[PDB]
Amino acid sequence: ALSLDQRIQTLAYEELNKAVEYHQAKAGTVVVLDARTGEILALANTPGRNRAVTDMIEPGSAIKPFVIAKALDAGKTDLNERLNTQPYKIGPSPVRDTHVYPSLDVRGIMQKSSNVGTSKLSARFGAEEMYDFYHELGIGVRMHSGFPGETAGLLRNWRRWRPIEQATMSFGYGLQLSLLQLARAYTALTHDGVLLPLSFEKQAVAPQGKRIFKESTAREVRNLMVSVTEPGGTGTAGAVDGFDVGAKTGTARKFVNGRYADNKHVATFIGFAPAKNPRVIVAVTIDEPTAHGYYGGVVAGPPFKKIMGGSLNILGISPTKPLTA
Repeated sequence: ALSLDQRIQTLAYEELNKAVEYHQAKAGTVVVLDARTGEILALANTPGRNRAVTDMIEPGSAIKPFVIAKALDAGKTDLNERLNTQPYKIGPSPVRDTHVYPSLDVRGIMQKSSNVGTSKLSARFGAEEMYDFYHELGIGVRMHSGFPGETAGLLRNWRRWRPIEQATMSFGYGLQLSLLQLARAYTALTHDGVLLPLSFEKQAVAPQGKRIFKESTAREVRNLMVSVTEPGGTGTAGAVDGFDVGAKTGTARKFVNGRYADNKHVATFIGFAPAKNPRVIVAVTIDEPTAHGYYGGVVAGPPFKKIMGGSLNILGISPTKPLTA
């Protein structure tokens, strides 16, 4: 009794391969989950290996919602604090955003994808604490999917970390996980603070998961993530008619020839809807887009929008606001 929904799988596979063609990308992957049970509704790749489970990627900015959640959960920040987000350096390493934002509140940090803001929240925790937190999200912990070629991913031992590393981990450098592991982590935000195991089998009742955040934290973070798909956000291309969508964009520089490249990227878009009471998670990654943009929002947003809107329809979920399209 497989959890796969054939209509969603077909939609995912078609929209993924079309986006990869349109952006003249090298490859891509899509994961669709039930946001309340962790059932895997669709898993699609471009021709070749099962990259969704086999390929380790850097999460990039798709890790930031968890850093922000953890800071709010532990009371290290709140919705009122405006953080100084001026860029800075440690030795040769910069910690900088796409623009110089003099200050942002936590909403802004999410909305604009501020690396500086995220790093400062992370810096409020000790190294070992952050290491255990990344491990609790499942980073470095094998999925045991049943598929061959699956690895655990990479979480470097905290005793080894240089001063800069905790900072750069907070915007997704140096950690490695599969798209499936990353999609799994988002269940802690959608299932009210409780991380789910994921399953290829239909579930009559949500498995027991593991609490990572307070319900209230997860609820506030989901609302912050709606800012990503609204005007002002990095992810407006992923907005879905009739629904509020909480999402996060990511754009990761590819590490090639012992060097992070200036113009070779992995584009990611992960989101859930309905934002207040989510039922579906869709996670999209596009490797090396070379036409019509390279950022997560512009490249992976449009297929996210079609896969999410279509999935909501297939599952019979009612729009939460009037339609306009």
